[PDB]
Amino acid sequence: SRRWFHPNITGVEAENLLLTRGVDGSFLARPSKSNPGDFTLSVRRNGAVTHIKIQNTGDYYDLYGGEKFATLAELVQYYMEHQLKEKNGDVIELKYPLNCADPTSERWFHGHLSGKEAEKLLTEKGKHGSFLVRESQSHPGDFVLSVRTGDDKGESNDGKSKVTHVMIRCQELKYDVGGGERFDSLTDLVEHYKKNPMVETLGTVLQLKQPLNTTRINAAEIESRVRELSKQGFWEEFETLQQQECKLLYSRKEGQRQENKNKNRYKNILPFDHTRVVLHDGDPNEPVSDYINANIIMPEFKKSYIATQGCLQNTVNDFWRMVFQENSRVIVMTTKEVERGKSKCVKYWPDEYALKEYGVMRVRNVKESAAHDYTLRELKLSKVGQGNTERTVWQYHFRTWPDHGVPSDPGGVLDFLEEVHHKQESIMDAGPVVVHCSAGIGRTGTFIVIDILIDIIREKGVDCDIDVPKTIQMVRSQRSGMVQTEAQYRFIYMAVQHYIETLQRR
Ligand SMILES: Cc1nc2c(-c3ccc4nn(Cc5cn[nH]c5)cc4c3Cl)c[nH]c2cc1CN1CCNCC1
Repeated sequence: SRRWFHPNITGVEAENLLLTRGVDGSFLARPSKSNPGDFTLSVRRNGAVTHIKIQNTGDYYDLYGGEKFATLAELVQYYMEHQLKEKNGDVIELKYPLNCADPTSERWFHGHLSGKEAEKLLTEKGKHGSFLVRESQSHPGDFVLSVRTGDDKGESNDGKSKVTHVMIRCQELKYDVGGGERFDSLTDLVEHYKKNPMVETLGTVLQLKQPLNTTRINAAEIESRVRELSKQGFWEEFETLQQQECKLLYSRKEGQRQENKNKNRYKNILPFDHTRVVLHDGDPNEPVSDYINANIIMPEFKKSYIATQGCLQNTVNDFWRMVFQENSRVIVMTTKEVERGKSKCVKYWPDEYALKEYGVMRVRNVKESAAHDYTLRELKLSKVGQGNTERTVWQYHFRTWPDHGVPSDPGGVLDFLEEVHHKQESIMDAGPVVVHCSAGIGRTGTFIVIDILIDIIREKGVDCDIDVPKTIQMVRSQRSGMVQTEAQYRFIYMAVQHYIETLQRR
């Protein structure tokens, strides 16, 4: 659960909540109401409230006087199970999440929505067990739970399904369905009736199986959807996606081993065990030779990806072992080697025309070709002692992404991804496309999600369903924190919009 995040609270509201409703060890996180990508962890200690800044420019959550993390849920989990210190160096304990009652970031909460608007959506878009909660209109301050129940098999409105409305009273900021338990929030109420469904007198079980899906759109409707989300609506949609990251706390035990600690660019940004790339055929003398900070990303609903960090000096040999083993023939690099004077990826390829050995692997840089937004390096990768293992690996190095934030226009990213796509498609049986930035989650996640969405539209044309948050959530189940900021989220929509618009101009 992610109840400790309060989306619509000020700093002074946060202090007053912790001092009146919390104890020492209580904590909550909140966004800056202005500067986006700024968050604050507010913590009660010795009867007073401290505020700790968390910045995200696109690559990771950077907690002041703490560490860097892939998600705020992973940050909270780390500190609640271990470390966090103030400037004078004193320990700040995160013991007791201070829960938020605001329903605005729940997928099922649709706010103003009228009752006829709600029946039409559940009828057209909904399925058995699809539900939503909306404000009443007839009884102001109260709410309505609308639920669809029925036989999904039919392709006609033949009375085999129906919508039921359940009035939710709000009496003294507790919520109830007219009887029984009174809940501190709509979330507690929905969670209760999700496990213990209401039964009608004549037997119908009002099963709350899934929130109504309103984010799946026809690709042709993209421009209208961007217009609706710009009236922001992008913020609400993104924060609803972020609220689901508590469902993605999969184990990362391999990355936590002592033997593997120094193979991580950031100690707490780690690959999930279940999708990590396992390196085989290692040196028998190296005790733990199977680890790289990289995950297979397999779109689920033909191309797959490996999402990885920028190489460290001590992982370059591992990186080439990964590329060789997986039969990857295309690398996508989305950072400069150095940004803001700090190393984001070591140079792991030879100079133009040069040959280098990286342990058992040999790489030739055959030729570099410079475009406005990117450099292409044609590399030849082989295993030392086995000349018939040579294959070309095409390295696409995107060089113009801004140091902070996202490109103001998606055209360059789209032209780059189109080229990468055609390269990959031209090579029979090519393995996954390797995509890396610095930590391998922010830019890397953005490029991979764009590529996925654009691949649907390229094969099906403008009449295909896409669902941006659903696709992100699927990718975030395979590597932590894929797509870091609201700015990248909006950029994904803008890239899909631009891609559609240029397909209609052709
Ligand atoms: C309905 C809705 N959905 C979303 C998602 C969204 C979509 C689809 C997802 N599917 N899954 C599971 C999964 C498994 N594999 N892949 C995805 C999670 C998903 C989320 Cl979080 C992100 N923002 C959203 C906003 C809304 C509507 N808002 C109205 C205003 N008040 C807040 C609600």
